[PDB]
Amino acid sequence: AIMTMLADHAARQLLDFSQKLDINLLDNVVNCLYHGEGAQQRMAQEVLTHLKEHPDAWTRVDTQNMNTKYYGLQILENVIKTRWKILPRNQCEGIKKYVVGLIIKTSSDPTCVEKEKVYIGKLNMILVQILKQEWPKHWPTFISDIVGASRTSESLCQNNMVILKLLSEEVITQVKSKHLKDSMCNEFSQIFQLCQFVMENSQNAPLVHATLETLLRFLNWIPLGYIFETKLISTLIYKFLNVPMFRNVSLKCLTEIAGVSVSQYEEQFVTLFTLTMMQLKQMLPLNTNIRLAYSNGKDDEQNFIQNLSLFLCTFLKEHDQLIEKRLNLRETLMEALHYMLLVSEVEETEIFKICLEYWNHLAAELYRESPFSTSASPHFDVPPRRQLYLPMLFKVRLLMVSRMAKPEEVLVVENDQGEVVREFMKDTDSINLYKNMRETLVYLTHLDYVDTERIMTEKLHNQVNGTEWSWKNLNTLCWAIGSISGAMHEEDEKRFLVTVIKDLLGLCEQKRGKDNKAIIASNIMYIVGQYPRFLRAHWKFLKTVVNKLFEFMHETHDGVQDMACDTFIKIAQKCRRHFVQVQVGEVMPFIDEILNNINTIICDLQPQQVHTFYEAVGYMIGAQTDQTVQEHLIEKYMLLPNQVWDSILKTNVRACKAVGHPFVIQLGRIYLDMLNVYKCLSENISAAIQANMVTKQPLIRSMRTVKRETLKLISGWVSRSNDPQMVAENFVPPLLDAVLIDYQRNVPAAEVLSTMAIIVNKLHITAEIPQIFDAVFECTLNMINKDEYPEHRTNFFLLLQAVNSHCFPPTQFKLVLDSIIWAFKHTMRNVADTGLQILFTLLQNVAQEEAAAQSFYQTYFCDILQHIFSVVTNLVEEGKLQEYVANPAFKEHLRD
Repeated sequence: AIMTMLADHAARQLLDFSQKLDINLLDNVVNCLYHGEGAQQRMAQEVLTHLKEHPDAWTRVDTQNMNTKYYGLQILENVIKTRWKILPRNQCEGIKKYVVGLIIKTSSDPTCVEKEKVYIGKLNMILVQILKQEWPKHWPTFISDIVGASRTSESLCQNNMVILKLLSEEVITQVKSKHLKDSMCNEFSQIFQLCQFVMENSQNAPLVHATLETLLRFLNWIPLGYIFETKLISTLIYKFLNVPMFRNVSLKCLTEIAGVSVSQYEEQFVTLFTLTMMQLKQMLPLNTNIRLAYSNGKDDEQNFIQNLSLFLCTFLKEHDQLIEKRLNLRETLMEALHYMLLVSEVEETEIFKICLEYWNHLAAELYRESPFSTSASPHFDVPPRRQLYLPMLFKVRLLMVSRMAKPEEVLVVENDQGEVVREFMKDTDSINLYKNMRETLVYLTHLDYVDTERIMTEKLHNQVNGTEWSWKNLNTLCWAIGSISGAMHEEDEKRFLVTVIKDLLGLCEQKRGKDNKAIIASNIMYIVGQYPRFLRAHWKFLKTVVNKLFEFMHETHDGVQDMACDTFIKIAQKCRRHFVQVQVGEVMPFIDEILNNINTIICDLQPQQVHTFYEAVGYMIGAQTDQTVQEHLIEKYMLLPNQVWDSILKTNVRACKAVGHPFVIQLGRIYLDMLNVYKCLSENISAAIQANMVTKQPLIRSMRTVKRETLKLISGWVSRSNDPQMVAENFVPPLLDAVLIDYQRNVPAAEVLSTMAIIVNKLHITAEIPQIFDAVFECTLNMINKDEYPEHRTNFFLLLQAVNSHCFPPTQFKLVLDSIIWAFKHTMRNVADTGLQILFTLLQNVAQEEAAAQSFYQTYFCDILQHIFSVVTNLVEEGKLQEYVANPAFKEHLRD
């Protein structure tokens, strides 16, 4: 292992001696690749060599040559970003000239193509990294320079097309970009002219591909005169559309042309459409099934189709009106529409959203034209716009129904082998797919609910029959109905919906096994959830449904019950008014029936699934008034868990936030005991520390948790209450002795402050200020104004904020203001902006009164200005400073 030392000592000396040798450099970079230890040691050596300085790199390139090319290019590229601002502009521009020269040299060589242009690519990247920082205020002529230098050779020009592409990659706002266009237009016209030359004169395919690429990218910015006033359109139509080599890069261009807003040019757009169709019908046959061809379609073959959709969407969205207008064009537009409908059948994530993007718009427009549905047979005046697309609308309804995605609501998914199970690989992409299809289908359903009804009914009969019955085949349909929620009118919606429900129940009756039952239950649940307006119309129907839910929460197959609880909440939320009352069909209230059958239902559910259930029931019972009756019902509701408390609290506060304000009937009977025992626990803790780090003990935390959960409960009820009159006079007074004195009696080591901050918004807090801002103020700043305690900082400032804003001894006030100013000096946002608001309302309070209008000016006003002065970066002028300070428009003046 002696040679290792020699090799190690060899490399270190050559770097600091300013004399570089090529062969020795070559040996090492190969050694690292072909050795184990060599890799690590030589890499460390490489960062060590890179740290020094560049000077050797360029002359290393000047004089193996490809690996060290990657190396030296790493050197240069890295040193550039670092010292581009440090170095003088002329020297770095010298390095730039060196880069340009190297580029021209190596691109002008034929062997570069045999070198496969990796070195060319990296070199280009260097040029990019330089150009990125240089361009704005160093090279105003760069454009014209490359344009000029591309007029001699092929390799040069095409490599400069690559450069222009990369420049388009390294070049926010509408207006500023429009100023960009107007400022750069003069320099753009040349860039268009070059490509204009190459497209008409060249023979080289690899050059032309890059040319149409870069012209595609730059098209958006190049002036309109060079586009529609020339033969560029016709040129792209006849010459570069037919040829396969360009078939998928040409289309894009045309798409980009369609996206231009018609101003002075109208006809040329019609010509564009007519000719694009004329050539597309030849390129692709009308009879051809797009889906199958796309399936067997190669990597290149797909881009043509995706671009077909992209083009058709992009053009129609802008000028479909212009095409409609003429009578001749009407047929061609029908044909093109047929094409798009065909392309809309490709089973792929991207293309679907691409053509859907059209479908949406289409439905939208002719819906905003005529909101009313066409016919109901159970006389002209047909909407003009509708008339045109008329025999092509029903196809979209037939299509949209059968193809929509899984809702965010349901949790049922089939695996490729055919297994049913819930899964949540959930990205908002598919969800937005869902919602967009939903909106579209509603737009289309508003055009004729009759056709929609028939379309769904037919497939439903085919499903009851069993013909072509697969879980997916029903899933799609049910999801489709669940998106029609509120499309048809009441009297029709009933008549249509009842059939769907009955046949659905029958379909659940026929199907056997858990594999079917899970799917059917899922579909039926979602399809029920979306129709509260129907269920509130018919009582016994709703009864049947909710009973089917309760019966479905007895299911063993995972995912189903968890969904059924969600559906239950979704029904409770909107049908809260139909549950309590005694209905015409049933003598006993449904809630009353539930409260005694709950024990058998909730045994199969998960605990988390039970909490939601309790919240739902609470939302049901919280709807009734009827004076004492609902209170009695609440008593019955909570009588089971609450009874064992007198002779856990988490579920209690769950029910508290769930039911709402009318929690007083249960809150009151257990209220005083809480204070009575809390008064003892507080003394337990305080005496525990007084005779001893006890806060670290488990028992003390366990005793303080009670103290917290007691306060948070009052926080909840008061936050959700609507009777300040009762709160302020009844529940508020029993806090002075039990809570306020507790903070004083308890040790600093052992949520009390942040809780009382809320009631200020609700209630009457002024008369308690001397009691509140006493024990928990001056003796607490010793814990929070010393620098510490991330919890307390999100509490006190809020209380001070509310108290200072809602209703406006000195020793207790100074320390307040000093705290306000202390707020925006932090690094935490929630402890900073608070003081901004508090101070903003502070100066806006004492300035509106009569008595203390000058006591805040002379004593504090000029003494506060000095503090805010350091955090920045009308009272003196109005006679309610210019020397003391020096010794929207106002914001821009200070920031500048």
